[PDB]
Amino acid sequence: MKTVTVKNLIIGEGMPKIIVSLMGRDINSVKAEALAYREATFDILEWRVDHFMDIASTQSVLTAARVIRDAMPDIPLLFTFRSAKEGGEQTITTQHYLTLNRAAIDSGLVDMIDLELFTGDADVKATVDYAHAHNVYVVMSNHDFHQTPSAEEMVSRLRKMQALGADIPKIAVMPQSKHDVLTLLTATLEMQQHYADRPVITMSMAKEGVISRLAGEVFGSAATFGAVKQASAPGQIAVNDLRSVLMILHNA
Amino acid sequence: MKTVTVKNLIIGEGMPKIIVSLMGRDINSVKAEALAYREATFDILEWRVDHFMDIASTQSVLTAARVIRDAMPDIPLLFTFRSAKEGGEQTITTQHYLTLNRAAIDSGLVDMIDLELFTGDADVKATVDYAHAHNVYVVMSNHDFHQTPSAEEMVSRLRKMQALGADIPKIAVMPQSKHDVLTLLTATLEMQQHYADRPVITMSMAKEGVISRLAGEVFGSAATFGAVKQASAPGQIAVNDLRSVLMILHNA
Repeated sequence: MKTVTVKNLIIGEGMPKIIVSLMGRDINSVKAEALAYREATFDILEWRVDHFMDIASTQSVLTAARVIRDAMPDIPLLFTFRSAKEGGEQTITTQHYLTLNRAAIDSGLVDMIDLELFTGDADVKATVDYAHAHNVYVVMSNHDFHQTPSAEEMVSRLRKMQALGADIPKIAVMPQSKHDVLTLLTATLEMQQHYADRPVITMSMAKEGVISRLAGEVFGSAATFGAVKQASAPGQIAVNDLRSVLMILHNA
Repeated sequence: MKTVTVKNLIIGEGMPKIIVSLMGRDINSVKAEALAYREATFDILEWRVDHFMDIASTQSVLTAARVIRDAMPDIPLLFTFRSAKEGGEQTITTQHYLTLNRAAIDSGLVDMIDLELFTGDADVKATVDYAHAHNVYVVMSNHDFHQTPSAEEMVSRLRKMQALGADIPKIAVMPQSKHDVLTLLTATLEMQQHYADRPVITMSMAKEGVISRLAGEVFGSAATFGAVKQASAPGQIAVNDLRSVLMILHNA
């Protein structure tokens, strides 16, 4: 089990790390959000690039990335364009998606990039290799916003990500029942115990899957996602509440 | 699903109820503990009678029960003699055990009694019937301090308790691995979804089973156990910490 060290954060050891997501449609809203978020305590900042309106311009995207980086110089920054197929906000071509991740990698402004496994094995492996050559870590991901696959299916998908070179495999699935939540925890534990040689992020969405966000230290998920202040919809947990539950579980 | 109402507490609805256990070797230590515990917030007080040294005298036991009741007149009080076979502190004959539970039932000082399922089916059913005739609820229990039985075994034991008339079936088992924790949660959920027509208390012990104490609202356990202030050994959770995690999970 190889941990992942980014800036002064060690992923895969100790309590699960807290990721928060920043979402702004343009440079001014990204800046307002970055200044608000630096007054919150969290471990990793994810920038959800699919919410940005001017994604057609690589320079616009990099200018926004710089705004975030100047507001929070020491935070690990994860660049994520979530495709519409996986719940993202906009559809873009495979070429443009790969261009944006490469521009981000080249900028030296981000520490990690999110790569969707279903982008295609050749393109995924090529990008992973490009990232690695530039000292950028890769969060390889997959999201099923509709249902929960079987435990065997989830473990084989996670193993496939490890085979393609992911630094950190990630899977997020939607529960249709409480039983589906147990399936996600089971698959997490199977990965932890027998196949992972690196940190894995797993999560069951919505209100019924909230426990998956709190029990990562037990079953093996290295990071979790929380909301900056004000949790709005069912199933979101504000970062301070999330942090208090993770410390309680850790010191029990 | 029939809930259980004791004093103004409804067991089986809303957040899991918090039980704390009081442990004193004699009348003066029981009184000192009862005065300390009334400055803590919890829902049900369990009196662990097997820690009391003068169990040979029914009158001594009832005098102590009165000390507790006068210190906390409105709290639901559960009378529990835990046998040494199930992790208790002293061994007593089946006759004496049944005598003590009957004296407690007759006193009108306690609201519920704990009855170990393995006491023997005829004696268990007789005591359950005696309790019910005196408006006392029965927590029917079973504890495996060594290992975790299979999910099928646990569900059939819980179903057997429901068949013998338990108001609230309870099972506590020791995990030998993280997998054993998932088994306990699975058995809880199976009971919840298909066989329980009453509240069920389930718990996985020790540090590895702590999550079972926090996720009852999700998988179906109606109560959990916490420590009054100062958690001492690994795996105990202080009641205020436990309460904060249960409210966070409930309002997510």
